[PDB]
Order: sequence, then C-alpha cells, then structure tokens
Amino acid sequence: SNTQAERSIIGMIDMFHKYTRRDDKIDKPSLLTMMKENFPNFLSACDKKGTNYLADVFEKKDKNEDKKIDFSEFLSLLGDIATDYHKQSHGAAPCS
Amino acid sequence: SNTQAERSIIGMIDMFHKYTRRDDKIDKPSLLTMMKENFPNFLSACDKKGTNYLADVFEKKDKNEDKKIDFSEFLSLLGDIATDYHKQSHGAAPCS
Ligand SMILES: [Ca+2]
Ligand SMILES: [Ca+2]
Ligand SMILES: [Zn+2]
Repeated sequence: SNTQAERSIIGMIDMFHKYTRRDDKIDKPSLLTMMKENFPNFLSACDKKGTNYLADVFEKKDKNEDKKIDFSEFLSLLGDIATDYHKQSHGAAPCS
Repeated sequence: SNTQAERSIIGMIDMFHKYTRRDDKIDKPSLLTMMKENFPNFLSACDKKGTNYLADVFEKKDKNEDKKIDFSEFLSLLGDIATDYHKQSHGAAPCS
C-alpha cells in the first residue's frame, strides 16, 4: 500500500485524466469546468474579493499558447492554488 | 464544504508544516525524514532501479542555496514526484 501523501499525488493525476482529451491535454472549456467542479470555495473567495479568476486563468497558464493545458502547465496551476492557501495559513487573505 | 481536491491541497500544506519545526522552512535532515515517511514507495522504486534519490534531492531543490526548503521549493519537489507518477500512468517505470 501507498501512503496518504502518495495517494494524494496520484489523485491529482487521476483528476487530470478526468478532464483530458485524446492528446492528454485539457481544452479551455474543460479546464474551466474542472475549476468550477473541484475548487469552488477557492473561486468563491476570489469573486468575493471582487476577482473573477476564470476570466484569464487559461490565458495565463497556457504558457506555450497551444490553446491546450498539458500536465506541466496543470502542475503550475495547482501550484498557484496551493500557494494561496499557504499564505492564508499565515494569516493572509484568500486570493492575494 | 471542501471538495476532495481542495482538502487534498490543504493536506499538502499540513504535511509541509509538519517538518518546519517552529518556523516556516525545512532543513535538510527534516526534508529527508519527510521523504522517508511520506514517499517510501517512490523511494524504494528508485532504489530498485539503482538510484538513491535522497543523495542530492536537498541540494537539487534548494534553488537559492539558503540551505533550507521554503514552500515554493517544496512545491517544486512535489512537482518532480507528480511528474514521475504521471508518466507511470502512461506505462513507463517509476523513478525515471
Ligand atoms: Ca499549452
Ligand atoms: Ca532554499
Ligand atoms: Zn496523461
């Protein structure tokens, strides 16, 4: 058996593979769907802060402008989210 | 309420702080410990291939050489792991 940590990481890959296309990449409307379905509290925090994260996230995370989100671009996206929570845990405000 | 996804992220942050002692960063011995307790299979997989990941992980990831791993350096570490497991999902062997 694998530790929780290991399990947790595999989960993200499983999550990824729930929204990818044949090419192992996620298109924009799917990426938005993914966001809405899996990080709603995060989003509600940005909108309450007056920020609509979904408006440009795709545009900011598609670093190579291939109109697709690959796993690495995907990793970065999660990175930004984790990061916001971290700052939160040291007091900081959500979406900051 | 929190999705599986959100909780999983918060968990990573919790795991992180477990090894920070009273401050906000992880020393080398603490990181190695974190690795052994939370990624044993990834580790064994590495050893089986004849690779001891622990040998330079700290050195590889302390990008700013302050001889501590801050949350950002940490996320990069977990990226390398996540990335390995991604590839495994496409067949490939652990620790490659
Ligand atoms: Ca892209
Ligand atoms: Ca450092
Ligand atoms: Zn894939």
